[PDB]
Amino acid sequence: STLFQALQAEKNADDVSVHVKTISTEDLPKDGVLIKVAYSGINYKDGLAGKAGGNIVREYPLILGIDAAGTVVSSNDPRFAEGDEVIATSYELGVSRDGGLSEYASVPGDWLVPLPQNLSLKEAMVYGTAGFTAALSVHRLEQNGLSPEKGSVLVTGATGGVGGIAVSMLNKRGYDVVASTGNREAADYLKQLGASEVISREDVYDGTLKALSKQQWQGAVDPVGGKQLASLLSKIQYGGSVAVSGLTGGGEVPATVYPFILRGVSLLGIDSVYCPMDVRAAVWERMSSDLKPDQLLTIVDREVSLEETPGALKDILQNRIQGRVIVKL
Amino acid sequence: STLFQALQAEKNADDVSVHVKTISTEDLPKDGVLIKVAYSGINYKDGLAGKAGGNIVREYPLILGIDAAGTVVSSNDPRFAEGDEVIATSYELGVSRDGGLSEYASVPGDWLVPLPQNLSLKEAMVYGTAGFTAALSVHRLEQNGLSPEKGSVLVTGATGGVGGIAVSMLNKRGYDVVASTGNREAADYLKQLGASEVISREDVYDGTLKALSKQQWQGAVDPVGGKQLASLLSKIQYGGSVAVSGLTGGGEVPATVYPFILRGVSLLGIDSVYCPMDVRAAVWERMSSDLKPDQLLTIVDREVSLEETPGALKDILQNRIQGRVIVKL
Amino acid sequence: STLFQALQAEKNADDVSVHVKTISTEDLPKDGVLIKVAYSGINYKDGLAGKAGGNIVREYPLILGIDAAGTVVSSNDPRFAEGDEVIATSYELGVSRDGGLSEYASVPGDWLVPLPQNLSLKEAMVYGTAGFTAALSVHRLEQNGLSPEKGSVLVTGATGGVGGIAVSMLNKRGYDVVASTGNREAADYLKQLGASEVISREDVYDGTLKALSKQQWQGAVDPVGGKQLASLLSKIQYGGSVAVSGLTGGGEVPATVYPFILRGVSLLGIDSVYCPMDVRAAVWERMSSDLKPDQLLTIVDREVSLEETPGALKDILQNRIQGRVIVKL
Amino acid sequence: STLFQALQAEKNADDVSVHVKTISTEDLPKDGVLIKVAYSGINYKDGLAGKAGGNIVREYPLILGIDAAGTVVSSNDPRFAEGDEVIATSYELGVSRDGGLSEYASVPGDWLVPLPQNLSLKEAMVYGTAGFTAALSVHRLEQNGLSPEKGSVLVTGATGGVGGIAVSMLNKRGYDVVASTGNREAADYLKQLGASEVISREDVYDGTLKALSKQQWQGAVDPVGGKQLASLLSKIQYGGSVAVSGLTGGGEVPATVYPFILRGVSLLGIDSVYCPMDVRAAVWERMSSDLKPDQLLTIVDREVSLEETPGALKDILQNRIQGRVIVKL
Amino acid sequence: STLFQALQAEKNADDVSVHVKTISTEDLPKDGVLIKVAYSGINYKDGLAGKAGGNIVREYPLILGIDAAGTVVSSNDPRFAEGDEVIATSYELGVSRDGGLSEYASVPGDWLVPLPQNLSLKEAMVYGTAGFTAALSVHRLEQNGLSPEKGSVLVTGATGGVGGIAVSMLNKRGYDVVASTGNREAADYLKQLGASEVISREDVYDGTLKALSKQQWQGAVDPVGGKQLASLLSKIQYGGSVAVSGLTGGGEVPATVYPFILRGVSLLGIDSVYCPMDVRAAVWERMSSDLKPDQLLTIVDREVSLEETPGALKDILQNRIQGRVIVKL
Amino acid sequence: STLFQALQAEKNADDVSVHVKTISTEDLPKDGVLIKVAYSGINYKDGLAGKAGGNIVREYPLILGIDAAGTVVSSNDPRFAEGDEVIATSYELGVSRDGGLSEYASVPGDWLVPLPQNLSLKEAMVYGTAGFTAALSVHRLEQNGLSPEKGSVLVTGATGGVGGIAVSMLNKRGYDVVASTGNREAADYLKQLGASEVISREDVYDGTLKALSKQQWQGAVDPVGGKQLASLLSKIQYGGSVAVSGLTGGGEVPATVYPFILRGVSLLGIDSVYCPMDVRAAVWERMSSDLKPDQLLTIVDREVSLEETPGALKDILQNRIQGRVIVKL
Repeated sequence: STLFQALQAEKNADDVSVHVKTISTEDLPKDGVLIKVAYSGINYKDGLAGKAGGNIVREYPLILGIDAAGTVVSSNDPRFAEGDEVIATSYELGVSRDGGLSEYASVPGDWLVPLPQNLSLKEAMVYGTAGFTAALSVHRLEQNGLSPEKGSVLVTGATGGVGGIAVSMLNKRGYDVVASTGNREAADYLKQLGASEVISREDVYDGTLKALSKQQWQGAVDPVGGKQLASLLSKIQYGGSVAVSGLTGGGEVPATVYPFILRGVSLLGIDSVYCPMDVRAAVWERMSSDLKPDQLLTIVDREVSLEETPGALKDILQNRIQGRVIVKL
Repeated sequence: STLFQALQAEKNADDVSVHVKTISTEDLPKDGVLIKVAYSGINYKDGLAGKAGGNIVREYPLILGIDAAGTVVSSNDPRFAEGDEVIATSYELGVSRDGGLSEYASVPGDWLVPLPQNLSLKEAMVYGTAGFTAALSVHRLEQNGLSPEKGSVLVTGATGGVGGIAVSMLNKRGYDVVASTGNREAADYLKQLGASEVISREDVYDGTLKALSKQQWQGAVDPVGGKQLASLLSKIQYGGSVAVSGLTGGGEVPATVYPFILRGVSLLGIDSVYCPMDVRAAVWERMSSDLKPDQLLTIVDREVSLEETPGALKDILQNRIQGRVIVKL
Repeated sequence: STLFQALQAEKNADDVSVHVKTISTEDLPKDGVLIKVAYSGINYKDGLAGKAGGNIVREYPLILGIDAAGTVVSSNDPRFAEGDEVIATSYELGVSRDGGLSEYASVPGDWLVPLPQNLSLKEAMVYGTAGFTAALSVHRLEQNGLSPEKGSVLVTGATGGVGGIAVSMLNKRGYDVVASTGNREAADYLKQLGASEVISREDVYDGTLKALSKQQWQGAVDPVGGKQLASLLSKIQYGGSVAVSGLTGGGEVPATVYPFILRGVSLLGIDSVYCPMDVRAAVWERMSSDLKPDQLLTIVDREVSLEETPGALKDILQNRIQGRVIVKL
Repeated sequence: STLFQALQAEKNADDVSVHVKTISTEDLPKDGVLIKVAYSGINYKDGLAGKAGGNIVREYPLILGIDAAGTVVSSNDPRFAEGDEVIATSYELGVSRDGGLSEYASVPGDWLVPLPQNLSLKEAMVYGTAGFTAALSVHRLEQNGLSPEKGSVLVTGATGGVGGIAVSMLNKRGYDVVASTGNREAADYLKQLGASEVISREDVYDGTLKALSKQQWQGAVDPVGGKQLASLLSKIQYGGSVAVSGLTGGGEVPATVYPFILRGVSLLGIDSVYCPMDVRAAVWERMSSDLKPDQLLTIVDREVSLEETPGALKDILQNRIQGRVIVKL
Repeated sequence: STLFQALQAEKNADDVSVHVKTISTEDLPKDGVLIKVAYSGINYKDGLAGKAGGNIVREYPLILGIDAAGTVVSSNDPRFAEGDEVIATSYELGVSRDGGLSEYASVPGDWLVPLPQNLSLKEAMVYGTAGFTAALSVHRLEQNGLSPEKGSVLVTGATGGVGGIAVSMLNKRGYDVVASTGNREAADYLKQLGASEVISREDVYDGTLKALSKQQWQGAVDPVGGKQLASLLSKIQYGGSVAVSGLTGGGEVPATVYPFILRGVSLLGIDSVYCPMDVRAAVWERMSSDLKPDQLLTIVDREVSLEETPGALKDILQNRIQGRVIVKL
Repeated sequence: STLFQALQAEKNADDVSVHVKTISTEDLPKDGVLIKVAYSGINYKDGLAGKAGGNIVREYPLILGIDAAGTVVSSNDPRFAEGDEVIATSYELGVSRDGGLSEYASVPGDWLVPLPQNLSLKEAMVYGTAGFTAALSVHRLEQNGLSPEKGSVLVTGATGGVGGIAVSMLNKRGYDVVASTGNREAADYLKQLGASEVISREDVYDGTLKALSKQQWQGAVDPVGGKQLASLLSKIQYGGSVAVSGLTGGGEVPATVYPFILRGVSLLGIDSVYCPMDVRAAVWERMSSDLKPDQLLTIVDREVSLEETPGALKDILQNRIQGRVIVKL
């Protein structure tokens, strides 16, 4: 109907600046459900979406997104009605379509998952994509035989979004959680999240690439998939599983194959971007009861506002945010 | 009690002989159930276990085996009765304990699988470990979302032990089978098994590893790892799964992480050796019903007696066997 | 044989009398199981059964009841032993067979439901038919896609029998319960039962039959019917469901077929009278845990005695009783 | 990016044209996945989409469609690979977005359902919306207690699209199918489809409405609502269910509460337009095995090309077609 | 609403005679559903019911039956309609209430199972109570771990109804059937039913009771109690199960709990009389699908009329009938 | 490697003495997984095992145990890793193999269950065999239709190992526990465990035997068989089940057949010795939550040292110990 404040990235010949422009509903896509967002949208993927050079967004007249949980204002789709609390994440939001780092977002009804009862519009955005990735990781690991009795579970990339919540989700489930960080003195935070043991990054990758190097952990959530991941698989127990979804500290994995063939481990790829609806909705249902931790609000580092986002976008992608940041609109 | 004929390996200095010898029932360990076999087979592990350097057998005074299907003649374990048809496969047997390439075998009841009703002692041996490995592959893949109407499944290293049966198992299930072999003129044999299309090893890997190639197969049974697996993972469709279980064609797998994060594919490790009895019995039941191919006996290369075993162990090390050699006792 | 007090209705010439009189053990129907009732209740059907023009009872030498929950005394049926706590509800009881508004009742074993472990004889009568009808409503709705996250559920005719209990049952389950009533000042009572947001009867039906009104509620428990139902169906959210069970607002429902075709809603009919045993027992199991509210005793209007029910049968069929009147024996 | 043939509608003042025109690939929406469409897209909805006054198409520069089963040519969406057999049905497609009555169509990956392994591109279009609607009808019915033993299910408005296929799959499932039409001499055609008994339109409704009539059918697939549905609802057996989906024979249903409250009958509404992918994929998979009739091809009235279809679009609506007309591209 | 033929038993001169007497529709118990019985069956229980000393019928002038199948003539119960093919079996029928060995039978709707779709009215009475007793035996056995591959299953008294059908049901399911009969030459008949091995009573029990004997059978379907049952238990394999249902020659069973403690076998009791509707309906559906043998008509000894029943009731009890006899009405 | 303490049994001539002797790591069987046992081993089976004419231990190179729970210290078996907490129970342990009443015990990985998360090494040994046998009893009973609403469960031999924990296990699930004791003045002890009613042995078995006695219980845990069980079976409600497990006070059971054939009761055989890994892991998982009582530590009679075990072996057999004895190592 009228105008709103929006976080829009913009290209200047060869350079991207990221501005806070005032946009109307008329400029929003005419093929989606109009929703008052009110909450969040800032992740590591959005940090790359703001910085020039990162391989994410092509057409640049684009409002940054990835993550949105608000209320339906106007819907030309019978599947959704006025007053419906919905979560809009992933797919094309913030990649090729105007996302949720802004007041009001026109997102198709096919990507909208109704807000679970045991979660608020804030609580779902405390998770975000980093929370959904962590939950989908646990969901996929448990399909292959992850259970809290066959051994302790190691979570790399702790302190971060995916790893931090994955520690809390495993702790609520009942797993003995082992947290891995490159930052010391962070032990009195990961233990607060629910980690039984806090180890260094060297405790996972120091001896450098061995074929079969002693069983240590049952499962693994690994948002740090590189040379560390190749050494991680070598330390996994029999019938174990490792969930990837991470580009931190490496892109190439010099994996052997002996942990797979001889010790029956399974490397599982986690994609939050194009996850099917029936899987997506069922995961969000687990994030409300079965995998909803007593912590949740502890992984919150800053309650940032729409004005404080341009500076907070580069805080992630530099290890300045411990946990996750939420936007309020 | 009675004297029997056994195919036994023995290391003289630095050389392994392998000969047919007469052995009494007293020589067999008193631990476990005694089974009059009558029907065994030869795998790639059996050839390596019968030659110096094979890197499987440490203590060599040992009766080769891994794979047996016979009848219980005497049991101190109440779990099994005299007259029960059972399958002795994997765990130890032919590696560190006397196996089934012999008349009579002493194997603990914890490893014995009751012969499925829709399978004979012959048919269960046509499969063997190679059949169980192929079936466990399909079983693990379907746990990760393998479905006939989601794409044509690739079969790497066909005309082999595991690969040949995997073609037949996918065809009976309903999958469009795409078989890969470096051997030309073997396309006729693969189409008999149930391959809809026969491609070369070059079609899977020869343009050298990339990161994310054109989506082609959705899933793959991959008894040949190495650099071929690395290029295979990049060609898998969204939400796919790959089952390795074999390393005959390179050790190191230069994984690229991108198919895991972006395409959500999973690399599953299948170990037929120490696969739990819980899954083992369920897989063998599938090998009698839904995964039981109509061809089945087409996989049989030739019926081989215990005296003709020493020669056939050399044949599998070379490349004189196109199908699967079974040993009649 | 033992003499007991029984609420018996009699039709002299053309008028129903209704009085409590002494009936022997030998007078009760010979076929079936004998149960010392101890706890009964007052339903809207019971008032109709004890009044001329009610259209429920044909032959009029009858003991009223429709509802009973007591202990098995004499049993010729092998399915039930002496000391079994059971619930006698619906079928022919209080309609064409001697009901439960009496000490001792002969009810066949095919209608008896064993008392659930998390329910007492008093608690089972707090529900009665009205509680069972409200539970069977939710049970039928949830089979058709009713979820406590796809929207709010309307409970029309709240304060009554089915309505008041349905409010507390959906609230315990996790639904945001909207309650509709024609009685003001009862809003604080409905919020006490577990209703969030209290509306009038006109908020459901005042615009008078549109065909496709704005989507307002996910589902509906509607013991009202009539023209209100037709206005209700048009206001239902996509893929919703409406449970009937009542005729309070009228018999004719001028449906417009469009909410069924375009919105995909369903109009589910609930009949507590001849509900199958396997469904009946499964519903009572939910009434003991899944649907059992924290309030429960709040619905109880007044606990009445056996020689006081003739007045309670006059108190029912009126806007007097708020909730449920339980009978102590 | 070559030009293609397409059936495009255009208003031009006050008279819809509907004409075969040459449209380029560039004109198709960019957001969707490109599919070279094979086979049909003719339905009753498409006739109204090609007729003035039939309120379905708002913006009239539009390519008519609904139902399209082709092969993926190019995709930016990683969900689908080049060469995937897919079905594009309902949602938008031929109403607001460009449809599938044309060579090459752009449809987003959220609506594309992979072609079932037991179905071909022809067979999927033999079904269409009419096939999916009738299959969703019997799927929704069976969720409410529809079983072969309970009675002889009625299919009103047979001979048509939805009704004709509803008779076939219901017969395949095992039900005793009763079909009713408003025309004689088609009894041979209906008994060929799988109808056990052929009755007239007068047998269902002609003696005018009653509150509760003699129980007859148990279940009903009803693509002909109106006054016929209300009299049909009273002729339903205990615990029965009726599937709507069709508005022919009137859009006003004078239902009378009693079949719902006293017999436990449920009126289920089927919407093929916005059926979720979770159910859609499960229904399409049933249409390949569980609900795939031995006939199936008898429903096909005639096979038409892209040109000659404007006449076929005028043939529908006027009830000239017996079964379903298919296109070939 | 006039007269019919009925097989009735009277106690004139204080001794049972049994004849075929003409009985009106008014004479039947009015508290049930009136059903035109087409097809019945003579069971061993029917033999004692029409004989002095047989403790089944207490107070006489009663129509025998225990088994009935046919269509509903007139229903006072809303759950059933005119023309419903239904099976009346057990509970009080032919015991304390008028049975099914008669044209027209009034039986309450709580004891009526709707005829399974893959069964005709003739095929339903081929089973009768003895077929239900055999099926409930298999159903209870399979709940305790009775599996085709786990060993051979023994069937005692396979000449009769309960035994003969149990042989055919096990064979269709896949079990290795060992038939046990007191009479030879019936071996040819048993092998046609589906028995792989024929054995005399002596091989099962020829005196001498042991606490633990040699393991021979996985399980047992036993319609014969007494000392033979005790001899069977000691011969059952580990985790086995015995299904008891009869009394033919023996009432006391000298158990030793050694097969229960050391072998872990389970002694199951099968009562077809008061089996709950929940299980009863589920068992009858198995008798039409997975347990339905290809033979069926082989177990049929003779097909008699209603006036030929009095002689057929004396044919049973004296071991003359080789299987079951059907009564056409 | 190094020496430890073990409860060794030795038969010098014809006596059997049992001492605490020093045994090295190399003396243990070199085929199992080395586990430093932390807790317990005392059971009624151990008493007869260390006794002349006890008839459990055949040859005497044995160390006592049957029960063990500790941590894996070095493993050649790839299924288990050094640091895994496991329970070694039943099979050949303490009977034909070195048990768990010793520091460091060698046991093959096929018998080891991963310690349930909610159970400590002490808590798992508070249960032991006589506790797993009680849990398997409930698990087998519930498979035959044992539910809290059906009646009040009976427990014979309360005070003992199996019966004592059974009382607390049935009470946790919600069952009405009726416990039977040999000695009086021990009713308060069972009130602490969870028994609502405490009765004598005469209340179960006093007035000899009857074919069909009055129904009372529905289900019974029976670690005391013999003539008591035969009278117990006749006092079970319809569709009931009785779990054995014990030989205390009688081996022969003079049972009839009437409770089985007329009431549908089932005598279920529970063997904890060779219970498959499939069920064993599922039962232990229930013992950590579903069956885990609030008491648990109440059944602990007294802790003991490894040096004081020879005195504790004489403390059992005779009725001195009320509960279970734990050994700290």
